[PDB]
Amino acid sequence: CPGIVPRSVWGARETHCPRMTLPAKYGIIIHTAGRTCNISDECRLLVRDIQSFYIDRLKSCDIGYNFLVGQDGAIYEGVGWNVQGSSTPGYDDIALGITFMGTFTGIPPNAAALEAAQDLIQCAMVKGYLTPNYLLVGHSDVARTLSPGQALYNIISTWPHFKH
Amino acid sequence: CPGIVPRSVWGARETHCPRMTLPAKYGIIIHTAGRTCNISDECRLLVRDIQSFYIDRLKSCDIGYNFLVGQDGAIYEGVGWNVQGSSTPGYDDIALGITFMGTFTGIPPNAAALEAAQDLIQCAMVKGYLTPNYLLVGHSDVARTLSPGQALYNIISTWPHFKH
Ligand code: NI
Ligand code: NI
Ligand code: NI
Ligand code: NI
Ligand code: NI
Ligand code: NI
Repeated sequence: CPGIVPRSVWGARETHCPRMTLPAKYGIIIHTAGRTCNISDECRLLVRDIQSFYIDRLKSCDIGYNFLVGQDGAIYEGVGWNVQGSSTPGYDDIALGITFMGTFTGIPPNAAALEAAQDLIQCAMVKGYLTPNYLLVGHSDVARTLSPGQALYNIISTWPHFKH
Repeated sequence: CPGIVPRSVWGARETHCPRMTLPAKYGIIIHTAGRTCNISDECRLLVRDIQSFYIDRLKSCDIGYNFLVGQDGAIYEGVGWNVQGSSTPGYDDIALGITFMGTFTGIPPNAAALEAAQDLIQCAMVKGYLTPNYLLVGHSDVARTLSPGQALYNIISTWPHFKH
């Protein structure tokens, strides 16, 4: 199971949103469709920016993703394990939203990032956070959106438990 | 744990070989460096030749791989979780050799074959056949040889615990 830089480290704003009880029956991969980051400091600011965006512009209760993966190869805690994401209408409370920071329509995240996400996925299943036969899906498979990019979609569609 | 077709199904010849100590330290990705089989009637047969090739020609105790994955999206039991392989001189006593059947230098195995390989690793992880901090490597990293081949290599480098 990978290391996860907590909200207390990247400077997350304190909230209190809908809690989520595990295990999750879904693992949904997302991309921010925004800029990427490839170093700690940079990535921490990017998650902070994304959160503020969710609170301020969209008026969401918090960042809409359970976890984020910077191209530094680090996993950043979004709302985390126990709190509900808000990116996939209908699925949020039964899925773990894992999103890569950046725009991967024409190019996939570097290997470091990909490794960390899967390491995170495998972990979650092993520890029962994801169900034994969890379903893996891209944002675009359940929600109408370009997320997480054809390039990235090409990769996760070869991953384990990828919903057909 | 994905379905694994047992030795009895593809017709392995009986043998009693040196068992391996689990969990293993490495997960080694290999390619038969031979012909690619896309349908089961072809793949099953292929696995049989490999075994005879190993027993008959190489005078080895049994087929040299722990598992074999075909493009038919089938995982086949070589010597299994409990018996030492004989594909990596120097590591056969601490690694689990998993080989895709075929050549993959310019192009990697199809999603079906790829997915299976990882679901198998995840299985080993869940069942404890691999250590919590196991290493995933390409045969070429532990043996002077193209095996497994660039395209395939470029892919496993994005898998959990890839010991790049
Ligand atoms: Ni791990
Ligand atoms: Ni599948
Ligand atoms: Ni599985
Ligand atoms: Ni080999
Ligand atoms: Ni040794
Ligand atoms: Ni790594």
